Amino acid sequence: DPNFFKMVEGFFDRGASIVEDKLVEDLRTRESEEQKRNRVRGILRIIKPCNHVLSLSFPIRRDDGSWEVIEGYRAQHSQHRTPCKGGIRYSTDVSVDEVKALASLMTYKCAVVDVPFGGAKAGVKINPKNYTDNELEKITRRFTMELAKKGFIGPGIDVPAPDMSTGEREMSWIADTYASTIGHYDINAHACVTGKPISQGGIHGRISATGRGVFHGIENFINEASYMSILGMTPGFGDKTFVVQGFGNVGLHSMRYLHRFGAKCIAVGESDGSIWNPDGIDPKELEDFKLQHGSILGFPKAKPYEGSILEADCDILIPAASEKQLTKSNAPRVKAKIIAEGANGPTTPEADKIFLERNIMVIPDLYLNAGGVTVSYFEWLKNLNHVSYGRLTFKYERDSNYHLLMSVQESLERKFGKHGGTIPIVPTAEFQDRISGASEKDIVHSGLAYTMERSARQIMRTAMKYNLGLDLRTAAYVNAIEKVFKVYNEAGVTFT
Amino acid sequence: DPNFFKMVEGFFDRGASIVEDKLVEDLRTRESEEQKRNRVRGILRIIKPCNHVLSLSFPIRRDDGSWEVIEGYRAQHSQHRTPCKGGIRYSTDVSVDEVKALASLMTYKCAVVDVPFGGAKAGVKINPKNYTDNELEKITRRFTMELAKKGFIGPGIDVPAPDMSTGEREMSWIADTYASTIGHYDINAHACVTGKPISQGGIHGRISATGRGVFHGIENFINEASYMSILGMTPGFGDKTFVVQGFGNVGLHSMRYLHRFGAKCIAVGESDGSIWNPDGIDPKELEDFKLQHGSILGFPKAKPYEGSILEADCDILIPAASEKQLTKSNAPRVKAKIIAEGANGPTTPEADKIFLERNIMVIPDLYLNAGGVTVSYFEWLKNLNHVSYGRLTFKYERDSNYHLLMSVQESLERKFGKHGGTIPIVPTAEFQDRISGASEKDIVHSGLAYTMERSARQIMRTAMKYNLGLDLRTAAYVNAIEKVFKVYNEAGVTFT
Amino acid sequence: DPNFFKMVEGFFDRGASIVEDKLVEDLRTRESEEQKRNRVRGILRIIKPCNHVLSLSFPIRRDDGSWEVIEGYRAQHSQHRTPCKGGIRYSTDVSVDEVKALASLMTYKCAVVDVPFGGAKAGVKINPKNYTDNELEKITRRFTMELAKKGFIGPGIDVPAPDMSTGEREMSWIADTYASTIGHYDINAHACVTGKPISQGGIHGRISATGRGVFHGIENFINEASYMSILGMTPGFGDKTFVVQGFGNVGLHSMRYLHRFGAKCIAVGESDGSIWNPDGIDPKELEDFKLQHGSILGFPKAKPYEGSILEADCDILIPAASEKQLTKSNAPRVKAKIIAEGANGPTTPEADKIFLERNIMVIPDLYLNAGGVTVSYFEWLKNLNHVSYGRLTFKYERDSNYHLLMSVQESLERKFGKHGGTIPIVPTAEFQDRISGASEKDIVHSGLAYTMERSARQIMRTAMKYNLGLDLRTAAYVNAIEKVFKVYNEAGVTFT
Repeated sequence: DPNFFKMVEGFFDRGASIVEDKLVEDLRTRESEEQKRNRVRGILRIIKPCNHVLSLSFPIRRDDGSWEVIEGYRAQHSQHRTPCKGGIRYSTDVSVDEVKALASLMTYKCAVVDVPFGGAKAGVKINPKNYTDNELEKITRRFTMELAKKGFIGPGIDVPAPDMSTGEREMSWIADTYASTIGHYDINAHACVTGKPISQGGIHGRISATGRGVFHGIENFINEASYMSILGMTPGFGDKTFVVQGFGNVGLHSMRYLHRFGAKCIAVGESDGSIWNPDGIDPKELEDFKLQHGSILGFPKAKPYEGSILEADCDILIPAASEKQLTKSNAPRVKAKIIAEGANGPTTPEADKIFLERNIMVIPDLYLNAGGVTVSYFEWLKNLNHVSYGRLTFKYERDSNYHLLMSVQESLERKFGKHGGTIPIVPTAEFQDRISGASEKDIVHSGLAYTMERSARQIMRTAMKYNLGLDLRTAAYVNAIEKVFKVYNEAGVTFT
Repeated sequence: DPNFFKMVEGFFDRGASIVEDKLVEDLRTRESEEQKRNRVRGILRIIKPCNHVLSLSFPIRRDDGSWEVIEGYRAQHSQHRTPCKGGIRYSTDVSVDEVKALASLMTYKCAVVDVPFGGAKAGVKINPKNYTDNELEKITRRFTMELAKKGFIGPGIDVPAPDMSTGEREMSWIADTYASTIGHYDINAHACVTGKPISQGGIHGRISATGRGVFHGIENFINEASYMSILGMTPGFGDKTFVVQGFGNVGLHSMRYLHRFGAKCIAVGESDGSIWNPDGIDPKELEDFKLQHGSILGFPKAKPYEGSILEADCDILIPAASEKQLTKSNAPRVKAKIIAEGANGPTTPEADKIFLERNIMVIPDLYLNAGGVTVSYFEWLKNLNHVSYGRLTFKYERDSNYHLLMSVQESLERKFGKHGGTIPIVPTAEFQDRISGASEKDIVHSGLAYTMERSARQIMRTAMKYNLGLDLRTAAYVNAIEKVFKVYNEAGVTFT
Repeated sequence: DPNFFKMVEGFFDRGASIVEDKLVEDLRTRESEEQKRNRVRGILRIIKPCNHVLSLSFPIRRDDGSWEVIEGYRAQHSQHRTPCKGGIRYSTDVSVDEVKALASLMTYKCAVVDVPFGGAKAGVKINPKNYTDNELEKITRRFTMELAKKGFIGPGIDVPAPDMSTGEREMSWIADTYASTIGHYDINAHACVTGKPISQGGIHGRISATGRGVFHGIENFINEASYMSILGMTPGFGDKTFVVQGFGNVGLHSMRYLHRFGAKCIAVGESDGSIWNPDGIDPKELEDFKLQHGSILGFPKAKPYEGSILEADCDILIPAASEKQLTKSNAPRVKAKIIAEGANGPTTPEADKIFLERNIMVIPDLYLNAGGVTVSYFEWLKNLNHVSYGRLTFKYERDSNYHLLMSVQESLERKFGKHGGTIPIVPTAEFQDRISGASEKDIVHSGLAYTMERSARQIMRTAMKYNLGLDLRTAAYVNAIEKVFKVYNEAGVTFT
């Protein structure tokens, strides 16, 4: 198996090239001055390498009065779009190369869903398990101060975020330290990081963010005829059946919305055993089980399905867990026609070829799980705005809606000696709930849906542009590379 | 009678305690590590004391070439939420304790209506009457410079506002001085203060702001069954009758909207005599009278009601004037079942008990007159946005509304050989006015309504949460204390 | 006994008036336009009141996981001269009035010795004894952050310093916190406070600073004929005999230099008993004793002198301890002709009159112990310079000195068939030590001496200017008031 560094490096190169010819030709060779347009492709070579990478060593006084000196890293791949956005990982295996790689992905991931940020990513070579929360707060804050002093953390410079290793606690600590030290004068000091609790400037619609992204990503393609044709999908009996490997936030939430929209969750997966049931596993129940006690293991109404759920027969298989699960090994034995990468990097470059060869459509991690980045862009915006979405309009809207309905009523009653007989004024219960439950998550999820869709359409349009097939992944990176190149293109370097 | 310092100090303590137990238990004792959660209640002790208080002495050269050295104060209760928001009072009785007290109230008042600001408050020990406008401008600007230099006036630090003693002139002077000196480089320099004239960045819907707040506050409770049951309200004959003590902006405007919605204004009050009329005093008229000449005294269609209107028999009595009017003295002789505190602090802690005992529902100053703070939050926002609300959408909306209606028409005419026969396209006159008069105040008032309501529901939910009765006041402060504690809770102190 | 507030307030007023007439007349009434020069004395009224006073309340988490919320204050009397300079006191009795008062003194004290700073002073209502060093570091740093955020601690704004309650630890903590948070970008961040250890940017010659000040202060007057005439001093047998009440840094060091210059230390004092010996107590010994074990109590070669050393018969009595020791009570029974106030405020306003009446010359605290402020001005300077005094010149100088001597030699040998016979080249041992021990303290002490002297001469010149007698104290405050008035005078207020 390869390493993200090489995988992404490859993903990049592959598209960089595909892009090269087209990009130069019909696109800009129009005015082929000296035909040295092939030389102006120097943009791509500037684009590829993660621009700046900071490596720290800083101490914290462990609770037992002793001194430990922690080491961490933070790379900012591109500032072609201002606040570099990216997570912070606390794990003993984080490496400049890991960070260097992921930071790259992030710029491409952001471009795909049109999020105005450069990619960045951090790692503090630490094992949270080995530390008291007090020591964790100390590490995060000291880490922040350093990040802040060398230009790797401000609101308009770099805006970190959690990673499976970190969370809203760490995010709150960071925001706080920045806003009380280095960012004291900044009116948007609290925008220095996203992923914070609601009480500290967080945005509603955050947790489910990543899941809905998976949901909407799969949706946009699954309602696409052409795509579903090549797969023989949109079946009369096959219909909708999904197997979710991994039952965390994303896997959990994916199972929820996929289901809420008429999909049958036949089998769910974990780190221990698996589960099965052709009749359908209910999201809520399985959720409450996993909450009421440890794993989903022994879920009543669940036959302990044994074998890799990856092998399971279903239409859509969502690896919402562990890196590279789909490999050349099991790739040829998979039964699903759609591989929606809920997890970051669950299929190896080889497995891709196999799937490609046997027409298994794999919806790319780059696009599929970019829903979280999408909502973070919204938090940052929330932080800059200094107000929650819909705070000033919900009521205004409620009023106008009612006016529309009352106008239908009044106009219709003018076609009778009516005065209270035709009652449109009454909104559907569904609209009634919506009305009575107007809140941020609403606006947030709308934006998410709008981005996931507008982007799906873009990725599709490029597949064709670049005549790629069900090779959504390279269509994606290409879509991104084109975008990143464009910003530079309408500038340059220093003669930018 | 007590002093706000003690009153508010008390109000605070009372809730702080009620909150303590609950807050710790089911809420966070879940993970009672060392059960030293009772120690983490140190948050409350940090919360109580007004954080910083600045006291100045600065000179101005009185018009007669002489030098006077004015003294003033500004306290910032909490920065747990960034721009401390709060007024500036010019009166010879302003005191560090007064300011210290009011600044506290402000943080709680803001939390109640979910306005993201810490409480702050100022006082310049001066009597405006004794000074020429030129001297007032000099005092306000010099005051501002000082405030600015010690961190008590920036847009992202502290944003002052008027107080009965000060107004949009002073507000304009301030904004101006800050924006031309200390705030020269600030793109939001004009957000340093709210309450400014429209031509200087003010917001429309400001004046009536406080009145509508009173209106909506009373409304939310008056349409609440359960509440009105305990009072025997929502009467078949009693219905709606209010007596407004005090006829200033707030009292004026309260009388207007209460009335506009079917309430009978039986008697209005002033500093001189009073007025009466069981048949109903019209807001507009009484308004024009008070404008055309001095007091409402001798209002035609008004029998000079003599006695304290507080004693008057009506359903709702709104003290929109002088501090502590309802005391243990007259408390037991009041006839109203609802005491809507339009004024800040019109009922003493004792009178509260009496009312409580005899089921008179008193809607708290903390919540009831927070409508002004609400609109100031909107001004500040308008200032940051650099645009008036609805500037870019009114037309877009007008268009879509018309499309909705034209779609109803077209769809309905497809159920006939119709082509211009069924006319829904015609909006109700009411909707027609709304359409033709789209402007900021609209959006502003909507936001106000949305906040007053969402908060009323919150206050109600906590009353029950804490099993308080028609003790809306302590339910309020509790609601606030909970909020303020939460922000700290998801942070700390230094280990914040 | 009165309180510094009133005492200093008085000291101020007294001189303010003396100054008024003269200051206006021959000095500026030259061009008596409208003769409203008496109105331009508004300067004095602006001068008197401590300009700004900040009062905090901030928490620290006491070592036992609990939360305490500490309260402190910092007043800046005048910014007529930029960095307000002033100490920080940790004691449960610090009060806005105390701070307000002392901050005033500081501006006058600084003016006297021509130190370009406004007076400021702080107090953290805390008892160091009740806290662990870790808690003290927390309090000092948090205190600093607050001070920093409201404009009461930067290098070019306000530069705190120790007070008997605080010291170089606290000073280091402060400098450090400022330089790592709020002052991160400041190249002179470390100049935010004086009194720091040498390793953190401190200056050499600091500890003894206050003592030498006392020494030089007494000296300048004691070598003054006219003064010593009125006292019958500069005696043939009486000569030099001093009694030092209080044996701390200042009392210790005063005893040292007074002695080193031919003064007989007859009796030293403490908090317990006293000591006596007409033959002379040796500074070093008494020093080592007080170090080797507790108090000076039972000093071999010391008869436990019992009674107030204040009553002791000696020429010069230095109260280098406790506030107001010399009162109307014992004033008339004192035997010394010179009262050199090593301590801040050791004689009451009444006692002054008595001494005045009986020609006891009291050298004012304002001037006499300003030696420490003097050296702090030098630390701050050292901090701005980014180099130690004499670092670049000592060697250059050594060289030139040797050239001077070698030129004397060579020139003298040209008046003989000499070549190595006349040897001036040889510097006196004393000059040899000086040469071989060249270091900062040298330059520091020189500056101290130069200031103490140039100021003594100034104070003397004003005594006469204002025809004051051996009323050095009011001559001092007058000297200061004149200075402070001049800076404003060549500016104004806003029309400054």
